[PDB]
Amino acid sequence: CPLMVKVLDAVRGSPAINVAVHVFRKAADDTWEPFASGKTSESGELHGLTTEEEFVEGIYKVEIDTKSYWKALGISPFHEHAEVVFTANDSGPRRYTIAALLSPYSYSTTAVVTNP
Amino acid sequence: CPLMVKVLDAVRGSPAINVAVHVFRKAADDTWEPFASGKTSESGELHGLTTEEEFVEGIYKVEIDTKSYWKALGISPFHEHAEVVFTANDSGPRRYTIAALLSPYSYSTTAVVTN
Amino acid sequence: CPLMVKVLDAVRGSPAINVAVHVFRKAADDTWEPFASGKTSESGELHGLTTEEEFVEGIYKVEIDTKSYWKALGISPFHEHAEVVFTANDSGPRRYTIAALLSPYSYSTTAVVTN
Amino acid sequence: CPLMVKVLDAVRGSPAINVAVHVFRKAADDTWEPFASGKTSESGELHGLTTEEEFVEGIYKVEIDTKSYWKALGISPFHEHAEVVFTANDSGPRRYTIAALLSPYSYSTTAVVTNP
Ligand code: NA
Ligand code: NA
Ligand code: NA
Ligand code: NA
Repeated sequence: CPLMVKVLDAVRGSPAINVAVHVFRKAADDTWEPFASGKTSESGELHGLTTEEEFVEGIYKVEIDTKSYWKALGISPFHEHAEVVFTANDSGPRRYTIAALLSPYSYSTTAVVTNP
Repeated sequence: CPLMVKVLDAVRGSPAINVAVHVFRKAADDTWEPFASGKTSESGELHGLTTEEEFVEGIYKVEIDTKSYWKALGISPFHEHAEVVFTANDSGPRRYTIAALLSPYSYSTTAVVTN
Repeated sequence: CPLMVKVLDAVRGSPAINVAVHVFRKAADDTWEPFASGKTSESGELHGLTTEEEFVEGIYKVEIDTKSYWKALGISPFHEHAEVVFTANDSGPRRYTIAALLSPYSYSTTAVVTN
Repeated sequence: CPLMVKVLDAVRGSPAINVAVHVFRKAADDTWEPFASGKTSESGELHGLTTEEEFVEGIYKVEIDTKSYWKALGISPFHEHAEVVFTANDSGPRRYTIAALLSPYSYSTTAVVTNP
């Protein structure tokens, strides 16, 4: 699988478990088409979103449902979600890890891109 | 003005100058309606986007044009833009600063909400 | 003043107020000599630590007492303190802002160096 | 091994390879005693620093040699090193991952602490 998402909780010093993630791909008409979705495991990782065949060139949006995460923990956070928007596979297939580090009023996101 | 945006460059250790910033408000039909826009100053700041009267409760999106920033510096970046989506909440008097710290393959964003 | 320190709280979305900050300068024998100190203001800022005359080239350490900050808020943190170690370099006129963004198990620090 | 260090490069979107790391432990006389050292692999990870037996309670400092990393890449960075200082194992043995995300003028560090 060429797309993985990893989420950490900066309050607890732990993986962020059970975080919902929705991936979209920009369609020819400029709308965001649902592409794939899942939730993070006990390790804070989400594997198996897509395949080499399916993950073609395009502009992708990874929406990490941070508010739903903090609210399921009984906490009122600032952001609705974290949105990570990027062009993928434009120089041929790559493997993408999208990492996010969450706090109630702040987040960071990093991409690790490797060539198989 | 209840909304300020501040952008920093983690590669050069500087304000991120002349970055385009677009603010949108979510409409009743779930589309994003243009609300305010500008370019960051020499201090990396964008002041004067809105007023207390106009900045009512609702869901807002701040889009920071990071890709153009990096390309103007001759650097290849990962993201198309950085997006910050939040609800404005009246809960007594409030000022919102949306801060962003930019690297080519990473960004951080923080909200500083004060009275 | 060529050195300012700014501290933000990522849990509350606020300046980090009343945080103790200690600055040290590396001596010829490789020990850390006290240089300047203070507590962050209501804006999370600490101004007036030094002067252009005193802030000569050399290696400096800024220690931010994060542990006491979190404990005063009734929160259990990971780090003893946050440490920022850098060389001051004359290279024309320079102002250094050391910014820190605090969470219980994580922190970020950035240097904004301007003329 | 109960102590692991992971380093990413935010400029390249890659693991930070060949980063030197020195760990110290505060001694009874309040000095920093050398405890362990190593360098990050091709994955950006440093394994095998210590053992359960050796990694007793204490105050530890993990020094990540960021300037040496950026200078080996021909880049002039701001910081000398990143220093991560923490009390370990005070409620019994834990596993610690110290992560760092590097840019020339900025870094972040996060701890992930798990109970085996
Ligand atoms: Na192409
Ligand atoms: Na632009
Ligand atoms: Na204190
Ligand atoms: Na104990």
